[PDB]
Amino acid sequence: TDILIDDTATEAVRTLIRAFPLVPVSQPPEQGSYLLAEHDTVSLRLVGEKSNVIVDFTSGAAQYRRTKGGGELIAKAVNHTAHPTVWDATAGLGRDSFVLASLGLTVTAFEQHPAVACLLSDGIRRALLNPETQDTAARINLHFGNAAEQMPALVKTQGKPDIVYLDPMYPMAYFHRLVGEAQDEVVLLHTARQTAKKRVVVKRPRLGEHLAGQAPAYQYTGKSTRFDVYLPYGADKGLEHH
Amino acid sequence: TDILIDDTATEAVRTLIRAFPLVPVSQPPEQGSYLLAEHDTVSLRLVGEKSNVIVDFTELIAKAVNHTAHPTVWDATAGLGRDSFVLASLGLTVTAFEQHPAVACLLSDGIRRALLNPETQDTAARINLHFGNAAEQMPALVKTQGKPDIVYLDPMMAYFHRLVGEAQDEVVLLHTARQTAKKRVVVKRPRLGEHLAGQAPAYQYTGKSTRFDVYLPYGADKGLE
Repeated sequence: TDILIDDTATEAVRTLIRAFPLVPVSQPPEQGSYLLAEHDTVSLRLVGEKSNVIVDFTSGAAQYRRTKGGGELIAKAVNHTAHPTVWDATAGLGRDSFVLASLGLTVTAFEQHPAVACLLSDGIRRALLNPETQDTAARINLHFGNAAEQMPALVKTQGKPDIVYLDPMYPMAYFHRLVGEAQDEVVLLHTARQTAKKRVVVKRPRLGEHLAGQAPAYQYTGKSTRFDVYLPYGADKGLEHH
Repeated sequence: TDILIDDTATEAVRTLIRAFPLVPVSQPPEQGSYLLAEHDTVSLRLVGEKSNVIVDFTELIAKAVNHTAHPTVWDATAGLGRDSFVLASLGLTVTAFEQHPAVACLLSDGIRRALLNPETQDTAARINLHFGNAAEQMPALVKTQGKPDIVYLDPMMAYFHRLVGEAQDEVVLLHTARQTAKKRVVVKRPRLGEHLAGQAPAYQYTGKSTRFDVYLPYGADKGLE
């Protein structure tokens, strides 16, 4: 991942990007995307295109309170009034991580892609500067790495989270199912079910297929969005309740 | 990737697998795939199914790589090694790159077994496997044994997907290949498939239901070929 560091880039930005395996370039590449560190923001650009992508949680809470269709059921899916800790295994741009943290939950947001993790990190950094989003941003802990591969070690380190939240961005044929995304889904769900203390929550399109082709214990259905909930391995549905 | 090592696994197999970041397991996983090392073979399995995937090696592309010039070829997307073997069959020395641990392990074992087989020994000896991401390993290999004559490629929120997804990986792959090859970068594509990384090639070879877009190294004058 290339990163163009403009002369106006603040010291905060310069220090932040230094923690990511990026490749500083003196000019934009001839093709494709690259990161741009200008002023006090890190953004992602596409050569030849004006529109960019930036993580900005300023209107996050507002956008959430106004969303309909089922996405607003995320709070009930993780049982937010129980004050659970949550590991967001597919953080990406952090939309859901910020929403969860805004409910008062302590979130560990996993993101394995260098560019995306950097974008998210800067978004959290800027969120801490705004008095209206400071408290929430402080409850978001970025974990730069692959969740399936690193959750087991983190469990031994700081204990199991109450909730593991998943929202994959996907919703020779036989061979591809064995080594491709299908297999990755199997491993992610399995690892999440060995990790969560209370539930593994998976966001899905209304008619979306079940993650790893596995049926959940119960679901929270909206019009166009739903949440599949799996109980941790060895949990007795008789004791558990929702 | 999990690997179940049966007690019958030969030392040749036990040695081969040590080159990959595989997770040894005492029993198959609850669900999904895993590698099985039994007797003198490494195979891929799916829990619940009786079948198994194994690499067993027992003219359009020839022109695309201009085999007549007997060029060295680097297969940046080796996979199960089908095209690596074909290229090697033409008498060319091939260096195959594969980044997936399971796929790489399977290919490595197929090459190893092919060497033990008379009718494939000659061809298999011309295939060298390199584990890792091509975009990353090729530059490092260049500084070692030098540039190859040809780099062979055969891969396979919207805006966001294009910037960090497969679209970007394509750009990186082609760019690196064009900086590695000394003569040509050959890309396999379906009959009327779209251009890789959305870039136009210098020329191409259209076959029955397949096509090969050919790019030239950076700073190359097409008029000289």
